[PDB]
Amino acid sequence: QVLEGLEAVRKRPGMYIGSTSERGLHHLVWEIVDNSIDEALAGYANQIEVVIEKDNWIKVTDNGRGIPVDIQEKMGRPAVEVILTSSVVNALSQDLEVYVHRNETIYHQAYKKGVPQFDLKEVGTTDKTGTVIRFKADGEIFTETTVYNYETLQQRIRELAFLNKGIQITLRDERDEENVREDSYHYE
Ligand SMILES: Nc1nc2ccccc2[nH]1
Ligand SMILES: [Mg+2]
Repeated sequence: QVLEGLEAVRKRPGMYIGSTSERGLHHLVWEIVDNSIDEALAGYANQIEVVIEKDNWIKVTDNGRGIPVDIQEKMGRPAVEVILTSSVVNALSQDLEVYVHRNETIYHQAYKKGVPQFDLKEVGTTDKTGTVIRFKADGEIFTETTVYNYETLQQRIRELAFLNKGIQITLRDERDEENVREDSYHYE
């Protein structure tokens, strides 16, 4: 059960993500980015964008197939809900949002500490496929710092692009609207 899983992750977060230090905070980004890379290596995505948003929200966008939304056999819930309510990133985020572009439709769900706040809802239409995940790390868990280091993200994003040639991976810092930094990596 999903609620018992959320309890277990939040009780011993370091056993899942290594630590709750600044290292563990950045690990949240890598968990999400690794899923986008998996989708690229499977043959379905080639562009990943990581944005550090105002108040240290992280937004990760990919142009994969979109996390499936079909009503699943096990849970009787949309697949995306099942997948995200078992995500360690969701459990350790005070807030998380997903937008799935799939079936020419945009689907949205939001969560707090892993708990869905409402049922998956159709919010719009689209001519693309892919997934947007936005999350705010839980300061109750990450007690040292919740502020991302641009250089730390940049170094690993550049490395990921070099290791997975053909994937365009972009990093953008929007925390200061007057001074926005972007680096874009695409190895050939
Ligand atoms: N593309 C993608 N990104 C994801 C993030 C969390 C769970 C599944 C995912 N699939
Ligand atoms: Mg994964």
